[PDB]
Amino acid sequence: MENFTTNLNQLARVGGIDPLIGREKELERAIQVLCRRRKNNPLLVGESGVGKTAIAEGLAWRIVQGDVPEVMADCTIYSLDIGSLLAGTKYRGDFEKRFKALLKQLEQDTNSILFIDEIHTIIGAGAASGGQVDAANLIKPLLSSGKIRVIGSTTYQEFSNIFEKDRALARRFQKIDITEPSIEETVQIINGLKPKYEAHHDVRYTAKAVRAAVELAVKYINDRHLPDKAIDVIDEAGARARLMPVSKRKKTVNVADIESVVARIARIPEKSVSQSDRDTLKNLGDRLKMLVFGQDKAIEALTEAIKMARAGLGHEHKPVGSFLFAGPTGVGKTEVTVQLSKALGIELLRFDMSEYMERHTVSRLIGAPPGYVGFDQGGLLTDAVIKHPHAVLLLDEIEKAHPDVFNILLQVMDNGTLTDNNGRKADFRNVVLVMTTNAGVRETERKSIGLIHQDNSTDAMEEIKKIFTPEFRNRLDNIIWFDHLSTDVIHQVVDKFIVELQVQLDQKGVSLEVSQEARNWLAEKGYDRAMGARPMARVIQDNLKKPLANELLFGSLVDGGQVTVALDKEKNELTYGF
Amino acid sequence: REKELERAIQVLCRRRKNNPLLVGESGVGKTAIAEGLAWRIVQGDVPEVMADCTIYSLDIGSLLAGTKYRGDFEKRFKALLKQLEQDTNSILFIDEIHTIIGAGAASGGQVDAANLIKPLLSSGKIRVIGSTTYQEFSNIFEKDRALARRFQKIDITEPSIEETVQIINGLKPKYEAHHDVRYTAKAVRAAVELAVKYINDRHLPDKAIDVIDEAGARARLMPVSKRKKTVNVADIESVVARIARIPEKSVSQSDRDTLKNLGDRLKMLVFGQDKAIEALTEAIKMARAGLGHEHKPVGSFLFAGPTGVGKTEVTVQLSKALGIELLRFDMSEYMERHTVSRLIGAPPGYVGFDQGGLLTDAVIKHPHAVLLLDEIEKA
Ligand SMILES: Nc1ncnc2c1ncn2[C@@H]1O[C@H](COP(=O)(O)OP(=O)(O)OP(=O)(O)O)[C@@H](O)[C@H]1O
Ligand SMILES: Nc1ncnc2c1ncn2[C@@H]1O[C@H](COP(=O)(O)OP(=O)(O)O)[C@@H](O)[C@H]1O
Ligand SMILES: Nc1ncnc2c1ncn2[C@@H]1O[C@H](COP(=O)(O)OP(=O)(O)O)[C@@H](O)[C@H]1O
Ligand SMILES: Nc1ncnc2c1ncn2[C@@H]1O[C@H](COP(=O)(O)OP(=O)(O)O)[C@@H](O)[C@H]1O
Repeated sequence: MENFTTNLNQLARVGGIDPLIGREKELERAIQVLCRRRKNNPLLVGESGVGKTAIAEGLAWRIVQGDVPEVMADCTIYSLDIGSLLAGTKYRGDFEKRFKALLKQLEQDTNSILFIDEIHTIIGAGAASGGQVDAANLIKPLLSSGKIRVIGSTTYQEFSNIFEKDRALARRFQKIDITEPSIEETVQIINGLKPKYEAHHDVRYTAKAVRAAVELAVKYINDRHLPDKAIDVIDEAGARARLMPVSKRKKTVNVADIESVVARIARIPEKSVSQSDRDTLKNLGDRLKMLVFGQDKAIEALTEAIKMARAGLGHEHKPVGSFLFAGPTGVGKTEVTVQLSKALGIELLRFDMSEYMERHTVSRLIGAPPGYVGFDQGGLLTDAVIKHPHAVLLLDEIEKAHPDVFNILLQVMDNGTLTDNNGRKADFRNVVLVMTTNAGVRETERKSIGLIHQDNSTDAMEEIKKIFTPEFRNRLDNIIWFDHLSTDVIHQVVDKFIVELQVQLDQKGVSLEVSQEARNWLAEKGYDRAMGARPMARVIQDNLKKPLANELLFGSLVDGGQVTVALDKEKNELTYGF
Repeated sequence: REKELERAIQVLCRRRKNNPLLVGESGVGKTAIAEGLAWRIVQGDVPEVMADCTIYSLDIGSLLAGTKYRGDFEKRFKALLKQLEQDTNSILFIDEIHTIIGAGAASGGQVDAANLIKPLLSSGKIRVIGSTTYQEFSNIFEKDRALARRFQKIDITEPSIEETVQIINGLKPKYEAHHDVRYTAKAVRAAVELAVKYINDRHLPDKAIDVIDEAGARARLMPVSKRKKTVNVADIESVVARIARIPEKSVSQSDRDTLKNLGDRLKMLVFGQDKAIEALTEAIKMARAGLGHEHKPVGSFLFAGPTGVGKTEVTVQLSKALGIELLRFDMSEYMERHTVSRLIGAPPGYVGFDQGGLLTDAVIKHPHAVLLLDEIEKA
């Protein structure tokens, strides 16, 4: 074992092992497990950046320091990796002999403990040099009899793939749950390692830089457990400090240098790491009021709710917001969402719920079960958010979605996340969730009976309460009701449609002047509150696009030029030559 | 579990479909029985039917080790079966019978190991004792008639409280010797009595024992056994709690005062409706007092009131106050008949496959829970 197993206690004596910071209960469990007769081989099971190996080394350090009771103090912890014994590529003549030499020496020294990092290498695996399945089988009897003790190292997902599949370990080993350290501990961990970064990069880190690397990494980097996200910031700040300033050569890394690299590591703007866009948010309501007319309270409800989320009044785990838009048709409930994403400068992820009416929607939104085509997709919903965690997400006409989609949505509204079928998760915290419904368009066309008409409208949102259950409705920030639009709105709608018509005409080299009276008339001609703004697109198409198309194709407008439309005293559209 | 040993024997005594299979789940003691069958033989406590028969445990590890080539796994395995077939009244015990179904110990070894056994079972050359689980049985034996019709299904269940205490006392001296400790009568009963209250997801034979092992081991590791060799119920409480985190603070408090104090604790969180919370307290006491039947619910109460008045909050506080889970369902979502089946886990219209009932699962996972059904007039 002389050139095969690393003595961790010796590295701790040498100084190869950095003192463990915190983790007193994790170490206590490892020793509590090691001191037992059965299930007496601990497994440090976690995720990346938790330090599970650092803890195992940390235990060897405590064994050496004598911070544990003699049962374990002065025992020897050695570590086996995939570098020394896996060199037996000439097979068993090298491998079996070196492998068994360890077992025999370790069997003789019953106060010897091995640490096996990346333990999945052997458990649930066992190849390498073609020696590890039985090498594991040759360790197991000695762990059972108490001749050799073993500390493992794995992750929660690997654990279920390797431990839960082998009863030899179920009776020999015990899981210890390893999670991330505190913020303070992370800073202390950085300070322990800091000099290594300083030495590599020829930089020096301030006290504020190390505190900030941990704090800033938490605020924006969602990739790893605290030690790793903070370290990349320190290592990146260090490196940038020695690369960028060729003409300046600053060595000291301060909070400002952390802010620059965190922004880059975290995939956010160099400004936004500290300074958010206060003004795009202040101006949101007006930019939208200029595009979707008449829905002023709806825009304000949306605008204010977003600002509250952006102002930090809400929960750090939840979506930016969640709204179910409802109202009559042709009122802008989707148009405002589309314009919302543009106004905010945020990519729009759009899912049309009509495409998900079956109970197999999940197989496409989340992903197919393993063994089926499509298991490779992480889910259309989940993948879109993972690649675009900062997004406006639209679920168009949600009342048509199959009810199973609500289990997906209820989870996101409660926890801000959604896992895929491969164990990865979407982060919806920077996603604005808007879903629209036409349950609210149900109304009648029939009037009251009598000489005098009276308003016989039904109660708003009763139809929503009958479609969406309280579980789904109580998780919304709001339900934003859109009203039928008025004739004043129509005049504004006609103006934007005339402009759109002109944009199309500009591409033909044609300038169109529509008189005010022509607009006033069309606005009146096409109005129907029941169908919202739809009809206006239609009346404009019927009265202006028809004549223009005929001229653009066969007549005077074919070459580009100036066309105008006047309203007749007789309410006809009068057109110009060119 | 003497009848289990006898049942395996009655199967070994048959001429066809004469290979007993011990079918269990983790912690029931199915391995212990197989060990017990070998034990009875070594002590001569067997019928002549078995004569002086030797039960051997298939060692897939040893068959694979040092080679990992199909040719060597096979010459050793086939030689094994030949020698086992040759022994008079031979019995092959296969522990982990559900794991050799692949290739013995590993891919690269004998991929046909199950296939080499099938014909001996068919001829009855070696009586074979298997060891599988309830869940694996249908994926190992029912899977292939060459085994389904060669083995008998013997259902192994967990032992009683008293039997586990006897198991602890049987093994206790080993733990006392292993960890330089002694266990009180209360400690051995407590490892059993408390494991069944706080462990929840494992059978008693392993967990009362883990608790004994850990109390001993913990006392050896900490400077306790050096002086305080004795492990009493107090040490057991710390040990079960070590993982469960319950008994060290809640193994016993008062089964009378934690109920009386319910009336007043509810008043600290929910304000007003004092009589409603007292009525619940009274009903709970009557149930605790033993007024009712073993098949009946602890209790059932309809909470009528305005919304937003804490009907839920009282229910939440009852669950917290009583140390139990809260299960919730909204009856307005169970207004239609199909959804009703989803709730029940009725043979038709259930959830998923193993997700069957929503209510059946909720009541199985959390059997001591308080179940809240909202707005039942909409059900
Ligand atoms: N309030 C509005 N102001 C200006 N233009 C509008 C308004 N509503 C709609 N429009 C225009 O009419 C068209 C239809 O709008 P939109 O797609 O948003 O309807 P909707 O809210 O989705 O209702 P539904 O889905 O039931 O049809 C769009 O091209 C849009 O530009
Ligand atoms: N208690 C600790 N003391 C010092 N450093 C720690 C501690 N815990 C974690 N770390 C740091 O976390 C890293 C080790 O964990 P790591 O190897 O990244 O886990 P994983 O293998 O799952 O990715 C090291 O950078 C280590 O310094
Ligand atoms: N009937 C029994 N009598 C005594 N000890 C038992 C009994 N059954 C199980 N045990 C012990 O409880 C632990 C788990 O039993 P085990 O045979 O491994 O079942 P499983 O592997 O299915 O969980 C073991 O330590 C075992 O020795
Ligand atoms: N009796 C009560 N004591 C304290 N808070 C209450 C009480 N009743 C209602 N509330 C509060 O009113 C809100 C709704 O109460 P809750 O029971 O959770 O939902 P529901 O309206 O369905 O009963 C909550 O903020 C709750 O705290």
